[PDB]
Amino acid sequence: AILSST
Amino acid sequence: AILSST
Amino acid sequence: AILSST
Amino acid sequence: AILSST
Repeated sequence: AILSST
Repeated sequence: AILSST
Repeated sequence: AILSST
Repeated sequence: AILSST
């Protein structure tokens, strides 16, 4: 899985 | 912004 | 699944 | 904006 918080 | 890929 | 919150 | 693909 990929999680990106920006 | 949040991006989730599962 | 793909979830994009912007 | 929210985009969900499942």
